[PDB]
Amino acid sequence: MISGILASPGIAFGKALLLKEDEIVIDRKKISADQVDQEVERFLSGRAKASAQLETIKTKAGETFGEEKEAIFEGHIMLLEDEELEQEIIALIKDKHMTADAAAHEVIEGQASALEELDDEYLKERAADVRDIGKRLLRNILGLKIIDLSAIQDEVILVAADLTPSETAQLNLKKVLGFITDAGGRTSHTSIMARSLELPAIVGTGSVTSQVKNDDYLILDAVNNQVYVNPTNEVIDKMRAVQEQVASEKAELAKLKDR
Repeated sequence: MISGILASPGIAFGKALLLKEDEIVIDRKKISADQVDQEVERFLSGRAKASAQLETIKTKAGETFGEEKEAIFEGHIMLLEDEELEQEIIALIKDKHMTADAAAHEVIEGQASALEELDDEYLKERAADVRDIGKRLLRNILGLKIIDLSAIQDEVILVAADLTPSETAQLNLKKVLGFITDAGGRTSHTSIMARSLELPAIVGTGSVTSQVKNDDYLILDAVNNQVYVNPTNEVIDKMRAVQEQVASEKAELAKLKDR
């Protein structure tokens, strides 16, 4: 009874992989000139590893999807390295006595909102992607661990409310059998990679992420635009025969000669 937008046709079986993240909380406490020096080291030093980690992902986007996607990530890194934005963030900490996480959010607050004022798909989408650059920085400033999605060792379905271009660029396509998320479906980066790879996919899940837990057994039919949650063995057996019968029918052509 879950009808999504159907991004690609096909049928797949696997466990539901739910991605859970800890919410990021900003501290609104004002520090004294005694701890301001520490903010500069964490901010200045944070950019040191952040630039290195993000820089590695840029190559993955170019070697995984080609230079077509590398150009989008290359521009985002320039913003982080802009000598102008760094000086402003530093001034807010010393001028307004704000923490590095709090001061950084102020700059990002206008960079993201400013891009939303433009009515271009690239500039507008850049607004969401730019917010991601600041969101990751916040997780680094507080020392929050990052989930490494490229370390998956079990073949299962990927389920998430939404994926950011950075997470998709470093995603492992060999261990994921499909993508099912709760994205509106308008220019969704996840759906775009799916169409290029022709793998089955869906995005209009609505609220499945709030109704499924990790390890749930799900069947993606990508045919009638419906997903089954907690299906009985009788249902699985029926789809296993008809679904596999389709794949076996195509193998008969290449088994003999040309028929």
